[PDB]
Amino acid sequence: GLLNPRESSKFIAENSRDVFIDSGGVRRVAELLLAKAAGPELRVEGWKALHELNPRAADEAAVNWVFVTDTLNFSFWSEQDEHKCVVRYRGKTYSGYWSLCAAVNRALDEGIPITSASYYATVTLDQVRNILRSDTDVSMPLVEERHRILNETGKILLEKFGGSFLNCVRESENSAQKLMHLVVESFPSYRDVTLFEGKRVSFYKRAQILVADTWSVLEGKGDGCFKDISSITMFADYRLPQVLAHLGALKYSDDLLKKLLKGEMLSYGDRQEVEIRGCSLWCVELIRDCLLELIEQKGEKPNGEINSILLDYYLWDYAHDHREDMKGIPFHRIRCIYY
Repeated sequence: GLLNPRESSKFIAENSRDVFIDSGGVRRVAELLLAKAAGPELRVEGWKALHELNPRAADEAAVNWVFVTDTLNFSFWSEQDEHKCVVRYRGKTYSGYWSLCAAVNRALDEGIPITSASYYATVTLDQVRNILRSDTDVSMPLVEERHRILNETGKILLEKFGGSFLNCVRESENSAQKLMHLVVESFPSYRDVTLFEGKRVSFYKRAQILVADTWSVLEGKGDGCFKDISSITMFADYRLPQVLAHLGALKYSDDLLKKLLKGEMLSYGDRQEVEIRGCSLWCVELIRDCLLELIEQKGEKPNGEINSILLDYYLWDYAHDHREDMKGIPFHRIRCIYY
């Protein structure tokens, strides 16, 4: 049945009708990343050093914070930029994914144990609305799905994993692939799989970002030392394709650009949606290959291994920091629990 995310993406990219990978753009992005390759933006330390809302500690508490944020890491876009969820934390203002992290830190600082499965297994919809409350008139999208997924995930964590995601990490035996599979097999909300040309393809956006963020919060050490961390792909969402299209690595058909410019909502597993996701994922694989070849050619000996995770982290931050520049090619619009 099931191709892994890397194999899925190659198959999708090779059979794509409406999304194209531009070799010139792949080269362009690789040359941009090469100039930043010595910076904190392309090292595991950047996950903490560049994002104040991320846990400082490499402890069980921090591992469970990553579990809860990645369990809810989906669908933060609003229809207009003037009209969106904002969460204030320690006198700073956050939107999109960061508004979720702000809301989690706000709850923990209030003494609400929102990162404990003993709490979120049975948290009510009322409680979740309060915890995720916006400081604007506009709510976070899909709060009912976030409530249901917290209950589902906390029940499984208590029953199968002693109420801590650190038990799942330890059972993975320093394998990123084993941790990815344990998560997808154990937690239904992580089953990010669909059809393409009658084959079962996988993306595992939330399961792979959970492994990457586990690696990051544990600083690639101890329980978070993953011998096969380079095997994790980019996290196929709506912001990464938008920044690859902006930088010229992805090209869209007229039918697809038409939908994007009008804000026509795509559905999970639509051919065009699967082509955007598969082409983005394969596109980062090619950028990473090109970057490593550029680094080999300059006779460089990087002080750390560059991988698809670190390219994703960089490009997602780039999307966040250059949102104004990217108006002309919108992100694709979808409401689903997978991303």
